[PDB]
Amino acid sequence: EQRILVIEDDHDIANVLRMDLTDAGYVVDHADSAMNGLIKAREDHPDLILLDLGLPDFDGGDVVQRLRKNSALPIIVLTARDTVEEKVRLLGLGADDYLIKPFHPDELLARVKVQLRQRTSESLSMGDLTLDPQKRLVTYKGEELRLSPKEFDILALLIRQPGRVYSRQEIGQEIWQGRLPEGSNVVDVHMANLRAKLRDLDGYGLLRTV
Repeated sequence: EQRILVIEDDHDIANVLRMDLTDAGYVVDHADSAMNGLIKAREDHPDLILLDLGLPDFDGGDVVQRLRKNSALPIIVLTARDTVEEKVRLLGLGADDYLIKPFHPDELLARVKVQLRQRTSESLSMGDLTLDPQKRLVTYKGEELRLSPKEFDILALLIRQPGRVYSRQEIGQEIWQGRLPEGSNVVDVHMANLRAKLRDLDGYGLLRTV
C-alpha cells in the first residue's frame, strides 16, 4: 500500500481527500500547516505529497522548494490559478505535477496514479554513473546522489540514447507528458541543476581529489 501525505490547511477538504484517496487503497496522513507538512515529509516516509496552496507566494514557493529540497518524493500541487504562468511556476519550482481547482475526485486519482505507477527498465549505466529506475536511486563516483523525480527521468532519457541531442520541446513533452506549457525555462532550469549535481569540475589526474 502506497502512502500519501496531504498538506491542506482547510480541514473539510483534507477529510474529503482522505476519504477519496483511502477508498482507492492508499494510506493517508494529514498535515494542517506548511510547517507540519515539512516535518512529516521528512519523517513519515511518504510515497507522494499532495500540497494545497493557502499562503502568500513567497512562502508558498518556499514550501514547494523546501519539500523539493534534495528529495526523491513526487509532489503534486493544488492551485486555483488556471494559467500558463502558474503551471510554469510550479513545475519550475519542483512540483512534479499540478492540479487545477476545482476538480473532480477522478482527476485527482488520475494524476496520483501517474506519479505512483510501477517502475520500468533495469539499472541504467554510463561509466561509473548508475540509475536504478525503481528505488529511484542513482550513484556516481561511488557517491549516492539525490535527484528529484524529474531530474532522474531527464538523466535517464539522456543516458538511454547517449548520442542523441533532444530539443527543449522534446524533453518538455516527454518528461512532463503534455503538462508543461511550451516556451518556458523549466527544462533549462532542470538541466542547470543536473549539471550542478553531476558535472565534473575541470581537471583529471591519476590522483584526482574529488
